Amino acid sequence: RPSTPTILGYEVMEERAKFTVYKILVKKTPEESWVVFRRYTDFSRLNDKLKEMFPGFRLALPPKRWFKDNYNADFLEDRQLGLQAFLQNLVAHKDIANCLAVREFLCLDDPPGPFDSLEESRAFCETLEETNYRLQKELLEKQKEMESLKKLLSEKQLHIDTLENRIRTLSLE
Amino acid sequence: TPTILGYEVMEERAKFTVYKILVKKTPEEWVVFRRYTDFSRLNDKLKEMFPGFRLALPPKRFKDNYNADFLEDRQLGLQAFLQNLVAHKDIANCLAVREFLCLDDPPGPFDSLEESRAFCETLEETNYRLQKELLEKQKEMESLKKLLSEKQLHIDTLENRIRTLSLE
Repeated sequence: RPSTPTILGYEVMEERAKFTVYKILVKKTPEESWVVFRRYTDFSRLNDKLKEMFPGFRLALPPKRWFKDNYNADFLEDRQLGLQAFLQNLVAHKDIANCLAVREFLCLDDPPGPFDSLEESRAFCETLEETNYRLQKELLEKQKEMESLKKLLSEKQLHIDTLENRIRTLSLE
Repeated sequence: TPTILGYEVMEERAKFTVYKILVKKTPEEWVVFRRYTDFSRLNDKLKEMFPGFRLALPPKRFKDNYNADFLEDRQLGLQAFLQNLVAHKDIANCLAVREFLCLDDPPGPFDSLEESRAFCETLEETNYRLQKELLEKQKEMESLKKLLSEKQLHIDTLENRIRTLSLE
């Protein structure tokens, strides 16, 4: 039942390719509080696990941008408001707010404190690189299932050819 | 036949591999830099437009990313790959191929990295494409699952029919 996670701000970081992280204030007890830094991608993956584990519940993430400026000020602030709404709705549900993946997302178990937070985010956050890697892996696995299916389809088809032979043969005899 | 000079690890706070490629068609004529990733993507497009022709090198990976031995084997595979690109007339004149080597309207020898950043697809776009593919292939797979159910039904029908004729 954690007090409303509140997004404090965002900051655009630079690896010579920019990415945005969100400063999320998290409060457990009105006295002690800590901050975690999360990329949009992370909110995404979370919501994905939520759609799986809670199929009877849908939560809202603001849209993706593949094309229009990602680092636009109006857009980024919009994106933020949307993320805080996402969080409020995230804790307002009882099963969800205590969900395992949620507790990991907010570090409600072993919070970093200051100075530990960039470390934790660096370990946790999936980069676009790693995300794309995952996507390739899935693409391959789905290729596997698809071939398995096509083969299987071929087999059933062969059985059908056989049965038709058996039918045409018996009809004339 | 354009010939590769060497390899270099370039970096914008994420490590990536570029290949410094000399490009000439019947020499007495420039330099282009190309990521492995473009060779790969191009190879995918080749597998699209030229389905009955497969060219060289299969995947890289989960292991040490920079391995000098692996580096040279990969490069040899790449010059062979270029060799295969020029060996078929159609491949050599394929749109994606002539655009790839800057064969349409080449920049000349000083413009190398500029064109390189301009050409390579950004990580955002790569990710968009990949998502699209994943969705398409799930659609296909679902249609397929359906098809298999249909075929199953047909088999049930025919078995019933043979049992029928059996007694008659």
